[PDB]
Amino acid sequence: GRLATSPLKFPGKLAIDTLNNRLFISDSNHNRIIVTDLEGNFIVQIGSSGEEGFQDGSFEDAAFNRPQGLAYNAKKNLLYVADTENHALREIDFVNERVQTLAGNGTKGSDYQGGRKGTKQLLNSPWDVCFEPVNEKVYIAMAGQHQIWEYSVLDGITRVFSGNGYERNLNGSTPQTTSFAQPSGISLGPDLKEAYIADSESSSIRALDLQTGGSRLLAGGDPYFSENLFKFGDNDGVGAEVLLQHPLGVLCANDGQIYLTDSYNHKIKKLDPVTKRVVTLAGTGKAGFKDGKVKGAQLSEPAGLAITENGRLFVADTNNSLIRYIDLNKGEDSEILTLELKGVQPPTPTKIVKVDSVTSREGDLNLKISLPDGYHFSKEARSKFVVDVEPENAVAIDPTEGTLSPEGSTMLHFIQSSTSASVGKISCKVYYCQSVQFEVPFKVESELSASPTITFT
Ligand code: NA
Repeated sequence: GRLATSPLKFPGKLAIDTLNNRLFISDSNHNRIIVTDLEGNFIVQIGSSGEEGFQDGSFEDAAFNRPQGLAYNAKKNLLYVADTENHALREIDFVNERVQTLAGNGTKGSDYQGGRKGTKQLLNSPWDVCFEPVNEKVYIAMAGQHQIWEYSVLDGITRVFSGNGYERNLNGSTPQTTSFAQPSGISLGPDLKEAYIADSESSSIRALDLQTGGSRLLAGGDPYFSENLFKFGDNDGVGAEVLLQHPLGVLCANDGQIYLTDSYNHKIKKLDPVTKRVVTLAGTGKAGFKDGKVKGAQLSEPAGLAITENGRLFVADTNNSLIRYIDLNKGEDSEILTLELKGVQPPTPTKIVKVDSVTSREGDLNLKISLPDGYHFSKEARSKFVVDVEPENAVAIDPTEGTLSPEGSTMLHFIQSSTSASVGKISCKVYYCQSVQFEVPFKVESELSASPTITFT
């Protein structure tokens, strides 16, 4: 059946180019973007090896790491990518067939304000993107920090747009009097005045004001206890009668109506943002795979949506690893069907290790390199390391070079020289019977000593 033959693995998100009839698939756990026509015929992929990585360049060289949201720039023929586990915003240029990084730098940030340019601005688990084509802004659902961010296409400034960073369903009128709760989907309204948000961990749909940074609650969740993350269930109705569970995807159609994936209830739902009425569109609520009449069909953790001008709604049916679609024009005779992918192959494939940032002024790095079963480190070729700090002298790292222990381990003492951020690079030549570079971000946020573990197998 369709499940056994799918070349996808947990596709999370979709975008569409309705002018040139292209579907963009975030094949998330294959670390690649697939481009097909609207009938599922393969056109091109970016990330054909399927390997996790963080690499700019040609379509042959580029690498992603569990990417999620996509947004298409019709004016420039570019695809924006929320490259979640690289904490980066990427750009796929179809004119020149190149990938480049717009913002973020591969390391998870803890910057709740931003305002830096391009790759000097760190991000935190960006999950979804949408492109506002008049003011040329990419809005980012920054799931890791419970915020919405704004990337300025014309100058690269990347900044917080809304949300104080606390996880709650709080709908104030200014960016610092709003909060989100794992926002994982974002879609612009027809007038480009609001963005609709899938606020996954409050189990609600919200509307963000693109002029003020304030937000309002449309349906789902607890309108009276902002801290309540347990107001979930599966109930159609109006406003506060509505229960959802962990919606990951949201889409605003040209007529202003909202489609959403009520992900943990295995349903597609329709929200009228004017009346706040939510009705089930497709799915019984039981996890599964069944095509046909929409009310009797089954999905499994659907998470992304895209729509054609003619009313064909595509769904990334994530846990089934399938793309499905519904023709909305059919009304109550609507059916959900599976996009049969054609010509889409499964993936056919110095190591870099991004390390979690070190937050203590002083401490020790516990470096351990593991081997597979059967292998052991060489004897007449001890594995040696060398240490460099990206701004020289920014961190004093006491053994700047040496040999690894018989277990492939070593301990390095460090102290940061100031209050600014830096990067330490530990380059290792390991002989077993490879070349691995650990990239360690450093920034001072505590005066207590830390002792992180740095690992590679
Ligand atoms: Na999507």
